[PDB]
Amino acid sequence: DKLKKVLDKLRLKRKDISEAAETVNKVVERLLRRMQKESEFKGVEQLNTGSYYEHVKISAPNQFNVMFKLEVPRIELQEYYETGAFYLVKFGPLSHFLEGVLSATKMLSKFRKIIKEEVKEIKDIDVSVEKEKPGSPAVTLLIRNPEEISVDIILALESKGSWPISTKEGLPIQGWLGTKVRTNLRREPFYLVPKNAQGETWRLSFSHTEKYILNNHGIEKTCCESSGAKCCRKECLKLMKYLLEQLKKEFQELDAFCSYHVKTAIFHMWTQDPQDSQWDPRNLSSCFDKLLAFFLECLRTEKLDHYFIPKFNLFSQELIDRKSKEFLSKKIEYERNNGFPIFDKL
Amino acid sequence: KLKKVLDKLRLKRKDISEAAETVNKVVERLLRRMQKRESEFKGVEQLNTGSYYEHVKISAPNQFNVMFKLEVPRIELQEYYETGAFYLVKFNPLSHFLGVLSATKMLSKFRKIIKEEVKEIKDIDVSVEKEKPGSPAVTLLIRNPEEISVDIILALESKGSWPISTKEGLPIQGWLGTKVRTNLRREPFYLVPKNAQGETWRLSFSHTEKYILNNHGIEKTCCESSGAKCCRKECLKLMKYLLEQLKKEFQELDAFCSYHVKTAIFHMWTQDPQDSQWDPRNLSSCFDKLLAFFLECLRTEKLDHYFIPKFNLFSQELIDRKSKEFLSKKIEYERNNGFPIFDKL
DNA sequence: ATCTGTACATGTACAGAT
DNA sequence: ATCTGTACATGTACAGAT
DNA sequence: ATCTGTACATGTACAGAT
DNA sequence: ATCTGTACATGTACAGAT
Ligand SMILES: Nc1nc2c(ncn2[C@@H]2O[C@H](COP(=O)(O)OP(=O)(O)OP(=O)(O)O)[C@@H](O)[C@H]2O)c(=O)[nH]1
Ligand SMILES: Nc1nc2c(ncn2[C@@H]2O[C@H](COP(=O)(O)OP(=O)(O)OP(=O)(O)O)[C@@H](O)[C@H]2O)c(=O)[nH]1
Ligand SMILES: Nc1ncnc2c1ncn2[C@@H]1O[C@H](COP(=O)(O)OP(=O)(O)OP(=O)(O)O)[C@@H](O)[C@H]1O
Ligand SMILES: Nc1ncnc2c1ncn2[C@@H]1O[C@H](COP(=O)(O)OP(=O)(O)OP(=O)(O)O)[C@@H](O)[C@H]1O
Ligand SMILES: [Mg+2]
Ligand SMILES: [Mg+2]
Ligand SMILES: [Zn+2]
Ligand SMILES: [Zn+2]
Repeated sequence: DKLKKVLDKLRLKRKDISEAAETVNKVVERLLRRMQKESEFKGVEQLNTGSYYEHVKISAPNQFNVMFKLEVPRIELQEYYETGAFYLVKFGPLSHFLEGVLSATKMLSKFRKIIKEEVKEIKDIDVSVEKEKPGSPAVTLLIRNPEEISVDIILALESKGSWPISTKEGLPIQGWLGTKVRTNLRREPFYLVPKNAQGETWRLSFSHTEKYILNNHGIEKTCCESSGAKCCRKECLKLMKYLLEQLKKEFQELDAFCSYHVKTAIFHMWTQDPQDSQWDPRNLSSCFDKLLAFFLECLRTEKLDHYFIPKFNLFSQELIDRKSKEFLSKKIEYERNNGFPIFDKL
Repeated sequence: KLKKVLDKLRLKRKDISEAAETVNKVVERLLRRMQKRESEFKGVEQLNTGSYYEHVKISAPNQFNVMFKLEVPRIELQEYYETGAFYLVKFNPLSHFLGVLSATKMLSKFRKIIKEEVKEIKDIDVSVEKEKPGSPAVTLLIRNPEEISVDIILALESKGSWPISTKEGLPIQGWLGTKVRTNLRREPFYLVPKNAQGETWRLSFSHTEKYILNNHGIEKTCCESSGAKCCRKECLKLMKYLLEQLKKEFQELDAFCSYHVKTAIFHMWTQDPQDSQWDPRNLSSCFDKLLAFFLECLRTEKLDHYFIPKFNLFSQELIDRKSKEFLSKKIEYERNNGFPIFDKL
């Protein structure tokens, strides 16, 4: 098949993984030890997340996601204007970051300042800190090795209480992964990251939960195991990610779109079509096509609910204007009806 | 038919409540005594096991199994005459039970304590059953409701890798899968004071069997509220009842026990891993195929421990050929005559 | 002398390489 | 089909701290 | 160290619907 | 006769308090 050849292209090479991982691990481990010392972030723990650790990173091992998570007991959340995803956090450490509440930007700034200092003390490899992109929770490292490698170091508050009310009807896996899995997942802590949209607001993260789902994605426990049957769930994810990555390289009109949109859409599809047999590798083309059809409906109807926070619409008018969505619809529709020309590109 | 039989075997909510309330009082009191004193068993934790906690108890809530498990670091095990299941253990509180940790010595003190604490119970009708030699159990007989047996089982907990005799056991890769198997084998393993000799312990996987019983499907949703019911547990019940009824009648079958049936059905669940191979609509076929399987075990004199493949529960050394031929005839009869014994009281 | 946070020891799933 | 590198979970040894 | 509070899975009991 | 919906009961994992 055509799509199998595309995935062959997208497949990471073990040589590149080794070289990327070795450098990334040195930098991260060093940053993590620095957080442990008079440091307000003493106690932070490393949590590897995103595509590389989910085995859905494509083309190159050039972007890695890490959470430096800090357990903060006895906190109270206030939901910020019924957004579902944004909260203010309240209660001689943390002293410097109180603002009458726990300021995201103040904590992020110190976190960042420390990172930057520790980065200057690295003569072992070519690494700098990318200029801060306002509103973003990330502190991003740019490494030169062989190639360019981005590492987004994400500060995260860990709460071990029950998940916020806004998530009660989220994570609708009962028909797919089931009730025991859902209950167990919801006993895991939840995370808040310093993303604004205000300077004191945090955003929920479920990167840990998304990771478990990606690596435990079948209705059968043996899905993709050595004594089970391979599905094409991850492969569809990759193909869709690549379509967006290629389109986004070309078209500035698509700046508002990101990979989390496609991750969220495919979670919905995996819920809608829970049976492993609905993701047979022999049906890769049909499965990818049905994913595209689903995504086009999301754009057309201007609706893509957060998998974990049903009332939060990632495709609302407030986040992405209609024109951007019409633009992306035409572009997907085109690729779909012309043999995916863009998959040959570069 | 078989549905009517299961209706009969179904425990009543009323009886469960009353049984559980009394059992929990006694157990909790015994458990506090193992601590609050200082003992030698300070640190023991409660682990509920067996049929009641697996939801495969039949007829009445009249037998409960509990492990008082004790974490013991620096265990070295020596396999006792290549049995697979029996070990001597080597090594601080437990000093008085040693050159080797003696099962019977530890069991005796454990038992003595229990007996003393039982004498101090005036609110409940409860005594300690006469010791059955070789047995790891300390058994309580409770009366106030009806008769209720509680087997309190001493268990050593080791956090190391499982003994090599188990390496090829737990063959769930095609059923529950590799991630499940790996995780299960990261759990501790247990030794209980069952002799064979007075210093020997036996491996227990009651914790693992419990997880399997409550996580028994190839689909994650098997028997969940947004999944489909299978008849796996129902077959277990019917088979347990056939043996329980037969054992009531025939002294020839003293050597057989419910663990044999549990072990056999684990093998069947491995052989037939698909949930659709255990559709409730096929209860009769499923029960029948279980019987066929069990008869083959008797005929071939072979029923390997699910966790310890080289340990044959149906060896000549453990159960005489004649006992196995006797049980075969009796099962074969019930099977070909509409299970008359299921209508018995 | 004893205690412990850090690092290592062991084992295997997943996926890429042969 | 088999072999191998990375990541990740759990257990435990031990130099440095008390 | 132990105890309680929360949340939900696994049961059963029974009436109304199919 | 069976199935579904609600209520009523126990068990159990884990967090926060003591
Ligand atoms: N692991 C993890 N990384 C996150 C999370 N949120 C954000 N990030 C990282 O931070 C990057 C930027 O976050 P965005 O949500 O894109 O924030 P932004 O750049 O201000 O806004 P947009 O790009 O317009 O969405 C992401 O691409 C991730 O690398 C999270 O919950 N978990
Ligand atoms: N939870 C648990 N209970 C056990 C275990 N081994 C034995 N028991 C309990 O102890 C009782 C007796 O165990 P058996 O192995 O039958 O002991 P026995 O009477 O010496 O031997 P048999 O002649 O085979 O009956 C069981 O019915 C259980 O209640 C074990 O590994 N775990
Ligand atoms: N808008 C968002 N809301 C919530 N979580 C998000 C959001 N954006 C990203 N994340 C989380 O952060 C993780 C890392 O983000 P990132 O943008 O690197 O995507 P990714 O899934 O790693 O894919 P890739 O890096 O290959 O594009 C995501 O997997 C997701 O768990
Ligand atoms: N011979 C044995 N070898 C290993 N484990 C055993 C053995 N006999 C019993 N067990 C374990 O002890 C548990 C309790 O045993 P018991 O005889 O009470 O059976 P059960 O499974 O509780 O069923 P029931 O009590 O309804 O007959 C079993 O479930 C099993 O885990
Ligand atoms: Mg990423
Ligand atoms: Mg029992
Ligand atoms: Zn799969
Ligand atoms: Zn089932």
